[PDB]
Amino acid sequence: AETAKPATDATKAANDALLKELPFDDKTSFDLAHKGFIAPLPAEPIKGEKGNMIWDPSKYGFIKEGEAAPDTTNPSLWRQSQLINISGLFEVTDGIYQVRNYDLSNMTIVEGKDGITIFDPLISQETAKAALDLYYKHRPKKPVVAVIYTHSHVDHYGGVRGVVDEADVKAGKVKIYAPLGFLEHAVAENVMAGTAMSRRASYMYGNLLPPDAKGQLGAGLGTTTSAGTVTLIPPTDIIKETGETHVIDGLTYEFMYAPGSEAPAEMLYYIKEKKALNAAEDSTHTLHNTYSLRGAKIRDPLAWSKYLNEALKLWGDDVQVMYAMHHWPVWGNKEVREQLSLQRDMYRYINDETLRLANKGYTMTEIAEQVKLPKKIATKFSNRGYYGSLNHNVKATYVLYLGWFIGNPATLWELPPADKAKRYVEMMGGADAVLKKAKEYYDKGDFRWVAEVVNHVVFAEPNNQAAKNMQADALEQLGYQAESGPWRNFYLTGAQELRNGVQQLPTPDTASPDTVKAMDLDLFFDFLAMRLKGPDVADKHITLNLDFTDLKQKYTLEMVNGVLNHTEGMQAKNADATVTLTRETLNNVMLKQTTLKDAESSGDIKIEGDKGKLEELMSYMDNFDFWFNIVTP
Amino acid sequence: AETAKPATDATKAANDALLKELPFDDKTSFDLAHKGFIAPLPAEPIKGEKGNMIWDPSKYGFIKEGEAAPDTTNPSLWRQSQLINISGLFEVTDGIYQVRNYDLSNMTIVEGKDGITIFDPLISQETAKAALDLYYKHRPKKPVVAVIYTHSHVDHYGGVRGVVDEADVKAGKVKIYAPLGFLEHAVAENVMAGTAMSRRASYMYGNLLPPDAKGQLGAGLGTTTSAGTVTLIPPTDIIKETGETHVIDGLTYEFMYAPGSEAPAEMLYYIKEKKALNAAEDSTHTLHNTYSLRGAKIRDPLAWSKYLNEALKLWGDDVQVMYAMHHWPVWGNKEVREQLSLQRDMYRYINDETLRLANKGYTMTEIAEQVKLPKKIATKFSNRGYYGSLNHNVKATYVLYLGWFIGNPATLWELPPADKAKRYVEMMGGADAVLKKAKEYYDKGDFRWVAEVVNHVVFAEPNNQAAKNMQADALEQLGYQAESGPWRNFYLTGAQELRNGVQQLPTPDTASPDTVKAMDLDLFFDFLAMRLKGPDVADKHITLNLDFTDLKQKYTLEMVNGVLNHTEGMQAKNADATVTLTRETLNNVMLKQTTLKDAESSGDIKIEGDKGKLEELMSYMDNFDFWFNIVTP
Ligand SMILES: [Mg+2]
Ligand SMILES: [Mg+2]
Ligand SMILES: [Zn+2]
Ligand SMILES: [Zn+2]
Repeated sequence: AETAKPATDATKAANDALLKELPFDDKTSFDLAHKGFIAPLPAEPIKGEKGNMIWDPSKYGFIKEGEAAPDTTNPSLWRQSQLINISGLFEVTDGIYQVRNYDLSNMTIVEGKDGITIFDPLISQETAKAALDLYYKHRPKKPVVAVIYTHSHVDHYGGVRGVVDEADVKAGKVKIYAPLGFLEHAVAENVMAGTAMSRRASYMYGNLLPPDAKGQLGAGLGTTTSAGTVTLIPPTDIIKETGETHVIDGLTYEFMYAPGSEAPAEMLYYIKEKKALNAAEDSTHTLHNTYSLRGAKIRDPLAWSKYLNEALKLWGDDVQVMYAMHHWPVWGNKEVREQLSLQRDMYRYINDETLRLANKGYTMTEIAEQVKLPKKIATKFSNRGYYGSLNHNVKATYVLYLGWFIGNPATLWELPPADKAKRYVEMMGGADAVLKKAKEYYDKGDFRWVAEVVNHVVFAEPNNQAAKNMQADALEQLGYQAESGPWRNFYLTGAQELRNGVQQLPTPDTASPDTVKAMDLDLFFDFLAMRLKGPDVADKHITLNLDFTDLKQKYTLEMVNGVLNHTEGMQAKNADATVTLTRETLNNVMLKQTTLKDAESSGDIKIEGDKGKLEELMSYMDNFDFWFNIVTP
Repeated sequence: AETAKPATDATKAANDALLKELPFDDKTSFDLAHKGFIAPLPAEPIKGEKGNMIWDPSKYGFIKEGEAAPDTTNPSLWRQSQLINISGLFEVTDGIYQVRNYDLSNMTIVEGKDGITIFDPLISQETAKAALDLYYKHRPKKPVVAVIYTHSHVDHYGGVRGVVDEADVKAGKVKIYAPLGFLEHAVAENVMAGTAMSRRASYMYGNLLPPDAKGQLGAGLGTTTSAGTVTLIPPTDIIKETGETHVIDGLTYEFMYAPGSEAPAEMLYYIKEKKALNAAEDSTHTLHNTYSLRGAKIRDPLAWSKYLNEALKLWGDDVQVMYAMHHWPVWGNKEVREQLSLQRDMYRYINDETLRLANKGYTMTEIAEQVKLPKKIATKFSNRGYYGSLNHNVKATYVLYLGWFIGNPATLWELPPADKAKRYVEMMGGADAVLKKAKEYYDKGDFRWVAEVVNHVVFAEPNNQAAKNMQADALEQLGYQAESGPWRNFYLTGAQELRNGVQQLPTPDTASPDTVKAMDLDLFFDFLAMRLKGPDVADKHITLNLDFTDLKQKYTLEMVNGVLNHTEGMQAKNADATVTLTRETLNNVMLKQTTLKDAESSGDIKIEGDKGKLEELMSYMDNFDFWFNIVTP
């Protein structure tokens, strides 16, 4: 089995060119990333109760500040990887602390009148607990009086039970603040397309790669994701509009409601006494994703720009420090305004130039080839595509406005990848001839082309290892050149799977107990409907009446024409069966705590009518192999 | 120039195979389309002042009921084309009338206590006026007391000035009802990606083609769009929620708010006293567009399915007739329930099967190749893809959840069309070799392949007329096979432009006066920003303070880093200029009814400071040529 190759001369030249374009002599990022350092993270890796690795703080130890970029790494991404590994407890300003790099995200702690308020308690309960214990090792041991979730992604709420006990939330001693839409979007994320998204995420975050100079370097936005217990306590206080002001633990918070920017539900806020702005995840030290390669709904760069502009309008004159839920802070009114201004301009440029070029008749990939950020934006390291990339953001923006079809009817009804591949290979003279021609292009450094054309040989002949080896070599050079962590990881993971095959592993975790319980029945029934093997059951008809005795809510589920419909507040006259149960019992079955059959046996699920129909319906539900092929058919 | 070819044997076989799958002996569609006929449309074509054609009622006269489908037409689309040409004034039920095929859409008239209420007054004021005149020739001359726009597309409001005088709306004599988000979306649709959308629409609606058996047949949803004066009066009353009920002219309307279905702003409603359901454009006698090839944001088929399911829940037991804003009604409670139920199932099937296959690892085009509607749905003519197609809807649904990128990094950074074209052609032995090889595939009927591969020769060598001729022949055979009107039109227009070149004809110089007047300043300034030639002005900086005296509002415009930002409620300190004006004055400059220089000279635009900086900003704005290339670079 083939292994990683050296960087080609073409790769070295491409990376070296970046040294002239970017000001690597400027070390400002490092000063800011080290500023306010209090204490390092514990060296001991965090392990779960079951012995699983949750967080290894030395994972990317090979990446050291002061060490030159290996020639198999983009030097800008190497610089960023050094920066994101600067870890520990930091002071941002008087009374505001952050723990950085104990997870993908930062945890923030604000000292108020009587206690502390926690922002965005990481992905895992275990990392959040460790981050809070670190804070308490150095700062006074005062109670948590409030938690804020800045937005609806898992790395900003997942560890909540590690910092607060829900008994205190219920008793009114601790309030949890979140933007309008938080709960619905947090819970629904990774449900409907969860297997596709998580398998794609295994490429994105480089989880399958070795951490080394020819492997993964980190995700640009943070190093990687923890792998512990995801928890969720529903918020008690909802922020619904910008201008909203609340006193929390004696400090005055003014909010900006920012839906549809980086996340569906998101908010930024200013603490007036500290002249300190929380930019959430809308301004960090990278160009971010207006579209994530993991696979997600495409975001609106214009809305994002306008939120940054509104932040300037509201706080620009007064702000003294800006911090965010990833990366390090920026200090000084002038400096804060510059970051906000350049990033505002950057997201607007993506929007407006994509639209202008589309109105001129350019199509998706042509527009992405042309759009280049102005020098004043592009020469700041904070605006480089370490997580997002300009190219895939621009493509996504064309799709946001005009969809997938580029208008040329030659592209309306193309054959699928494996089918077109066979025809391409045939017309180019066969697999051997394609590889020989592709080699010439490779030696000229045209790896973008080699990766496209050799992909046809692979999809036509997936057992051709010579083809897979060459495709891997091409992807790998592109990986070596990639400034985006996610780009590098997609390329290098593709190369690895082509050389070695897909490694057979456990499906990872699926849905946390808290997440499942917070899921409304509408979402649950849509998820079951997604799993239905429609073509297998198109001629069949099952109607079930469900009665949830605790909720006093009734539903009709109707499997008909190969789909599963649901309706709240109805009961069918002619149902095959009536199913009576509590919501708790349903959660128990979905969390695989009891089987459907045992729930029926025990009487927790009572059935009137055809006793077999619920089991029958469930027997038509698909199951997904997590490790589906990506770089081969 | 080459011209249209006969149908090949492969095309005849593909079309003939459809006769075995669909019940062509069922004439229900025709019975329903003829039911309630009162009077025909006037035979004389509607012409504008310059004798421009606005509406020719004989345009598709060659398509006659009872006449066999020509072998260059899909027999299912031929059937639908006969149906949509059934024209005139019709009674739906007591007090509800429609005028059908005086435009792409229907106009509906409902008789109430004291007057009439008009729904969806067509595209052009001239067709809407003629439609109302026809009604008034056969029913009592009673005043219009209300207008309803069911959704935010131009064929459902554009002729409004033909049915009501805006003076009567201002007087409070006529109310105009619309769904929440109507005005924002209607104006944005006309404006932001307007050149791209309008040029793509020239393909979609077959406007450039001759109406004959080898040319355009109609759009499936309706014949074609009128070409008269597009107008807009902003609504007075906004429907925000599904519970919502209003008594309009002595009749009770119960509304369903249906955002993100066929349009971003859409509503359905039931008139209680008449047991009559208006399905807007969410249930018609075609599979519709969850994504429009014209270019638009992708829609949510799950939401669409759920709206149809909710209509069943709310009105299913009571409803006696359902009508819509395109096509003909369905009568009878059983029959209405069946159409709603089958279409509900169809849109859910598209959503759920796409997700399930994506979760199994299938990618966009692979999924679209596999998904096939179940027999009970697919064998009803009302569910065939005459406007939408299952294939492009399924592709869009993948993109809705997962975006443009299919996960395989070989496709992450492809070369643009012209650049990859050159390389494909080189590796296939040159243009002549490709054309000779492609002919073999063509003769085997593999037109989907020929259209993809010969497209490379065209993009590599745009002046190669032999290549363009072969590409045209392949597209044309696909056009002859298409069941979707928009598909047929895209294919046949592409063929025509390849054979003949792009034929330029007069198009509008600006947006309509009513469109511009309805635009809010946020949109106005975003549209200017889109036009900014960023790369040309990246190093320049212009700041303008605006004061709108009629509004009592101030703005700052800032051109910086190649973008144009705007901020409401701010004035910058050392601005280049302060500009004082009214919205009317600003609109006239955009509409080219006045000149900026003259508006300044006359005193309508008062400027302090650098009086030429506004002129300078305008000089940097791009202009768009409508007739951009689609089938050649
Ligand atoms: Mg596959
Ligand atoms: Mg072009
Ligand atoms: Zn995050
Ligand atoms: Zn319409």
